[PDB]
Amino acid sequence: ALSADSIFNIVEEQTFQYFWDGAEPVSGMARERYHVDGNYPENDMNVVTSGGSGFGVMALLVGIERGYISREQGLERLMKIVSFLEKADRFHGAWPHWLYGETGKVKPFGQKDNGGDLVETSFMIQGLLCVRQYFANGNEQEKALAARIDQLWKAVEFSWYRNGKNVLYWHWSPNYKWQMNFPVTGYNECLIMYILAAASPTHGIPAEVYHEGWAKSGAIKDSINAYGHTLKLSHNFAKEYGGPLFWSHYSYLGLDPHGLKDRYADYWENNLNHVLINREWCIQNPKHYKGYGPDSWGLTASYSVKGYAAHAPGENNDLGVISPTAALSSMPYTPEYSKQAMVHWYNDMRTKIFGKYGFYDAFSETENWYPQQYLAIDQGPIVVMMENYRSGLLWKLFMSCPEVQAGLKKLDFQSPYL
Ligand SMILES: OC[C@H]1O[C@@H](O[C@H]2[C@H](O[C@@H]3[C@@H](O)[C@H](O)[C@@H](CO)O[C@H]3O)O[C@H](CO)[C@@H](O)[C@@H]2O)[C@H](O)[C@@H](O)[C@@H]1O
Ligand SMILES: OC[C@H]1O[C@@H](O)[C@H](O)[C@@H](O)[C@@H]1O
Ligand SMILES: [K+]
Repeated sequence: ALSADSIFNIVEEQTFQYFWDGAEPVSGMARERYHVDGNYPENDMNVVTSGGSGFGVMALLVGIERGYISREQGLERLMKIVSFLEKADRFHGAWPHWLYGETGKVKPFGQKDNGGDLVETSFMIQGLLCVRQYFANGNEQEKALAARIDQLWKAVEFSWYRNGKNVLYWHWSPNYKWQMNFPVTGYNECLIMYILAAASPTHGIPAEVYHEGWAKSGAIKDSINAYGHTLKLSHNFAKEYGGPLFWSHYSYLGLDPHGLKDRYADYWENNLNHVLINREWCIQNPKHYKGYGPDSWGLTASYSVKGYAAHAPGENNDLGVISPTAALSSMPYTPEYSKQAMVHWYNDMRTKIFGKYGFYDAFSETENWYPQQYLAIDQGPIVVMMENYRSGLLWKLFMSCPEVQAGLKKLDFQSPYL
């Protein structure tokens, strides 16, 4: 029976290994998935994911900082990644969701999603900007990396994805054009795309794209009340309890939500309340699933008993599946509650739910379902948020970008970093 502190470092280190020992070997990029038993129904073990690899380059910086790898080891790996990303398919400067690791060519995420994915590109840029800042004051080779990252950053054509409108579209294809037809309106996980779009010095957006598009001219404001907690953001399709918990993770890995506010919300309090509602649902456990309680909580999108599902509170959304990234990546918001789950899982369940790349993606005690499987997009925010809770690493780096601060000012945000 180990201490939280011992467990914390074991979990952080092993989770980081998804992105190191687990990386696709040619590219260095994060695999979409890793299945311990070697069985890949889609034969896609070496398909890498642009968004999750953004998480992973952050994780590499955690690795250098915690001594998991040397500074030099980290640098050479990031160099390899950036080389790959310089030759990979880009679609008005945005990477696709999926790439073949060995070649850097697109794998369509469904037939018509065969071009750019601006949302996944934004998670890659959040992470690559942290790397730019980390190296900006090092040696000749570190600065040339920082510059090549700056170049990739500046070539993302955020404005292209407006398609002439006051909003950003998620996708664009060479041949299918705008047929995916997903204009990105809030609230969902995608805030960082609009912030980066405003920040871009070469291909930015005017403020109306954010206010009329993301914010729906104010219709993003809501009042979702559960367990005595209020969300003031209109969580898309989740007006009872808020969405899957990762919405309070992905856009907040670099962007620091502490003290972040604008006319639509106080992001700290809304992110926190999102977590506390999620946890409370698991404590009340209305569907009477096995294992739900204060030592085992957190619903988010992940592998599921019948495949993959966007788990969340509500009788229609909670499938008896707990996914560790929900509670663990919530460490900066709810450290003691996130540690409570982490400790129970490690001390009492590790032989079922803990593996070489940290805790597995999802489990159901109701169904005795304990797949030895992992997803980049679930492991990455665990490593990153655990380190943010510890030291602020990625927040410090990201928030230091002059362009991030300008973009936040342009969109009428408040934050101490400004
Ligand atoms: O396939 C498009 C895009 O979907 C992203 O999911 C969004 C989800 O989008 C769903 C869409 O996928 C679904 O087919 C239709 C009808 O069922 O409705 C939309 O809501 O919406 C939520 C709420 O805004 C987002 O959190 C979620 O991420 C995938 O993430 C993305 O990878 C994919 O390209
Ligand atoms: O990217 C995360 C997951 O999204 C799901 O919709 C897809 O079916 C999976 O291939 C993928 O692992
Ligand atoms: K197979």
